[PDB]
Amino acid sequence: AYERGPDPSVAFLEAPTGPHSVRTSRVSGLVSGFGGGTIHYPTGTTGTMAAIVVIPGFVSAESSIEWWGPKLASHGFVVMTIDTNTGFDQPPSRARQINNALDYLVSQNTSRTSPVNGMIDTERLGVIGWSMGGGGTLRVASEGRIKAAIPLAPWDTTRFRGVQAPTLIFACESDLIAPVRSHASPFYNQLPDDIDKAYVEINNGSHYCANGGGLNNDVLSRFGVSWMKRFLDNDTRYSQFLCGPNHESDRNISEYRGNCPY
Repeated sequence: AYERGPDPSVAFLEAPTGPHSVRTSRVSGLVSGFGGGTIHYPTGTTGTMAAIVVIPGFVSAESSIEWWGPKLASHGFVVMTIDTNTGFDQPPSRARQINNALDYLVSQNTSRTSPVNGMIDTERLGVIGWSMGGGGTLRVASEGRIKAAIPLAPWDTTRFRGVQAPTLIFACESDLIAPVRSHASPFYNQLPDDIDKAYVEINNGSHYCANGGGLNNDVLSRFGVSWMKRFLDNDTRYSQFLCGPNHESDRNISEYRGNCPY
């Protein structure tokens, strides 16, 4: 119903972009409820598609996570990468600003002046976030609106036993800022049993290993594009990249956990 784009392959996922070229539109920093950002959207499509908000971490700008914007937009999503109100905002604040950003992006589907008018299926929303933004992602994933969540090297102080959207945590093995033993790994173990979930730990990864645009793009592409396809688009052509391969046998994946099949 919601399937878009070519039948996938590993090479297709791992290429620098998906099938579509990407246009961008600015959201002013004066927007209420968050710090502005960029809406990324594909050319050469018809009909509606899922929407995604991407949020950075402490003392970090939108550019820290921008890779995810064209990467996913080029695969048939409308993706808004954002700034927070201040660099110092903590995870509870970031969760609130994800919600405000989602509300804003949904409002664009019907705004007269918006380049993505009529292009968003507002029932189909995902969130991606790095570090504290990843804590914020896990918080919003506990609320029952969003349909997919990808925390990237998450940092938070709470626990996540109420997450209720399918959740893929990217962990960075060598992370000194949000060490996996205190953040990503506990967060995954806290996730309840009634969701589809996955833990992908990138081998020798710094805190920045899952932001995108580094040497780990093959794993981030295969897992992250497939996650949003599978869970936002209900697109089971992508199941094969998530459930089936022995993920740890990939030299760039140091640990994998999950509850396949989905």
